[PDB]
Amino acid sequence: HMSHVQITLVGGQAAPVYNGITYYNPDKVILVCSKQTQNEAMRIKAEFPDIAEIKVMDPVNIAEIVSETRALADSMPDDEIYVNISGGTKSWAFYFSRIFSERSNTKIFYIDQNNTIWNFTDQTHSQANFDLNLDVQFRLYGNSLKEYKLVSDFADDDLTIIPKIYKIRSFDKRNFGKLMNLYSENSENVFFDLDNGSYLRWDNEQQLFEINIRNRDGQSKHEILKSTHIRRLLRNYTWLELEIARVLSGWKFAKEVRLNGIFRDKHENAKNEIDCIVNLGNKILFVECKSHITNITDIDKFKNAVKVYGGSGCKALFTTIDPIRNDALEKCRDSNIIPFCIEKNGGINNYKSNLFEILEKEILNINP
Amino acid sequence: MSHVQITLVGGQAAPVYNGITYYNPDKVILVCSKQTQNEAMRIKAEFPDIAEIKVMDPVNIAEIVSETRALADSMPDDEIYVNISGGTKSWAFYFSRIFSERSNTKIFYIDQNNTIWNFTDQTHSQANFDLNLDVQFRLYGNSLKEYKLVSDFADDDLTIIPKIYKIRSFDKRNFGKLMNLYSENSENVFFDLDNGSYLRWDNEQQLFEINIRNRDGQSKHEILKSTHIRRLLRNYTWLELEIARVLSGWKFAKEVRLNGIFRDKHENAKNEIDCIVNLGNKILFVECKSHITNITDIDKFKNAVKVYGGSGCKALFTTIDPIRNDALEKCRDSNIIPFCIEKNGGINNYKSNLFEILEKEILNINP
RNA sequence: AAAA
Ligand SMILES: [Br-]
Ligand SMILES: [Br-]
Repeated sequence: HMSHVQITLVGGQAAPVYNGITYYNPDKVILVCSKQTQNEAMRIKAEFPDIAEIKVMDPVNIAEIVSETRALADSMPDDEIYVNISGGTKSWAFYFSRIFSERSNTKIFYIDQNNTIWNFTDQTHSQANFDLNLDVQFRLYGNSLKEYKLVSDFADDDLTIIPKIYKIRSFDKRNFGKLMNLYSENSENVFFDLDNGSYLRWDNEQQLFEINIRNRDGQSKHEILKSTHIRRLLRNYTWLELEIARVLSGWKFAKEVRLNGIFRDKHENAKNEIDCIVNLGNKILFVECKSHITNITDIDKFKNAVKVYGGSGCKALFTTIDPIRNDALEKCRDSNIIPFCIEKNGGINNYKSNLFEILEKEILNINP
Repeated sequence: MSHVQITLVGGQAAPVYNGITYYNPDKVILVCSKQTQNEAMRIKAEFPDIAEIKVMDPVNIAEIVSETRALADSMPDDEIYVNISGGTKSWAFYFSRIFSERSNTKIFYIDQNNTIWNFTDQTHSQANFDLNLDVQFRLYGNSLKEYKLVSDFADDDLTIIPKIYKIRSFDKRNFGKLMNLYSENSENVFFDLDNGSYLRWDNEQQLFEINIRNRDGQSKHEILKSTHIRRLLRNYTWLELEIARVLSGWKFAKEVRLNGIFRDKHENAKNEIDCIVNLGNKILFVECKSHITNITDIDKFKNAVKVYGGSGCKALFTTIDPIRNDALEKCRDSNIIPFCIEKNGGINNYKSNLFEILEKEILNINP
């Protein structure tokens, strides 16, 4: 009987190549790559080691493309051929689609960033009936997130204390920020203070944080901060990343939420920390979280991490408590990053619906 | 008959612009989506009297076929070329087929080397023009209004570079800490460390006096004097100048800019770029450091290259000191060319190795 | 997956 053979073009993005094999479940895969995309091709082959093989070809030279594409076609019996032209250069797509459409049992297809499979031959479409696995996608893009947290790694009192930390901080942001930075830099000390009287004290007996914030008018806000993992929450604004992960966890489009991930190199040296990663099923949402932006080139770091770990199909969200300055906003538009400021969108107890609305307007768009 | 060009507008404005410049058509149809409308408007601004914009869904076959067939039918007697370089594979598939139903239609594609590929005839030719840096930046939405040239420096700024490098080599950390103290409080005249190293400005003789101690009881004392030595010793400006200088002599460089700043709409800085090289058919961006301290500087650099120059640029990260394995992996992640001067022949003999590495990469198409 |  006729075999099902998929010829698929490997560009920079491994995701649509992998997704097209997963959808059609082919009997045999021909991965067409260049010298620049050969590692991507090898990572894809490693997910289907028994059926896939690799053909290397120059990405733009027409003389070679036509000659080697005819050679490939000459080597293939009359089977059911499907060509995924999603990846690879326009040059490959132009000639693969034409040469293989000379056979009556050939379908040319394309899978978009929403996991809609478009059959270009029959002018039909259908939807992929599978969800992305985050660990598979990172591996396909060369990496593994071996370190991270779930919202369920945190107790419920870690979640309920979040509005209180936020309120205390708003009594005087600069003093809160300075104390938090001193705590995060020497978290093994027990007492941190400013000259104006602000302080943060750790009480190991009561498993408790006693904090005092001074404002510019000389008033004090003196409160306690007690939760199962409060020592972790106050390190580097982990509580803020937790808050975003918790609320996205309840979002109708989220299938899985991971928090405080670290991507390492082949020698276990850290390459990037990621605040929050949401599995949307047909794409990944990355999230960077800050109290406020100080170094606006953090926006550049963030966008590059997103492209490196998840590829060009991902969405990128940058959340802050504080209003974002115009230079940071323009950089967000430059990089196609969704900016979100909590205090300007309802505050800590009433931002959820605005955030969901902004994401849902973008979730189905195809990234240029 | 008119020469109409229909061109697909993806995220990259350069192939669209370059395709129009090459053929010089009487009429341009910029086919874009709602996601690439800004790109289309910026290309139209360069051809405002001949180009119009048509908005299309990027992937919906039924809409694309209907609206592409209507567009085609709306120009019965015209010679039409179609640039399928930009835009989705969906557009490329149906635009190429629907329009090649006419004998006065050529489908073409321009690659990142500015080679024009005529897909209909299976022929190629090379663009007869060179990149302009300011048009390209404008197309991608920015302006480099601030930058220097190598010629803005003096001859004795160029000859003192190896002396500086060699002084640093005597003890890199001690040199580094004096340089940091200087770069922060430039106006002070004496900087010193507990171990005896010092940097001193002599206002009468208009020179620096520097003394670097090592870890074996010895010291290197020298004079540093050039036209702009005070600027050169700030934030390793001398290193950027050195790379800018050598790239100025490279046969593939058409034009070299250093210390550029891209700013937002209120003149606040978005990125500083150490060195920008016009190669005629693409741009090379350069980042210079004595040594990498925060390896996520590689991420920042790469995104700036994409934002300002596009996906067809080359990116070079040069250091003095060895680039460690974690930094090298990140450069691989980001398709950045790493280059360590010390490991490639030192400050006087690295040119050949550096030109060799760039020349292998220069003709490759970036994925 | 929208000069790959
Ligand atoms: Br804890
Ligand atoms: Br095509």
